[PDB]
Amino acid sequence: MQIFVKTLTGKTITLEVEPSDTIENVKAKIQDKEGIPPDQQRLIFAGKQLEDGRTLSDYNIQKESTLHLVLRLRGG
Repeated sequence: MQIFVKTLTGKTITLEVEPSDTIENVKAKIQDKEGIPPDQQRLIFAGKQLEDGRTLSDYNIQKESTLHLVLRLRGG
């Protein structure tokens, strides 16, 4: 699905991929396109963070509808 990804800088990004894809797979399309090692980035979703491995579908989301995610910076 077209998962939305908004950054604190407003930089929006759209990734079209089957929710069964892994999480580290997504962070990949980002890390390369932004060149920001996930180390200095932490994702926030509904008050919970995403763990490595496992997929979005495999996690069994409740709404399974439009998934909204927002990337955050490390430190400040």
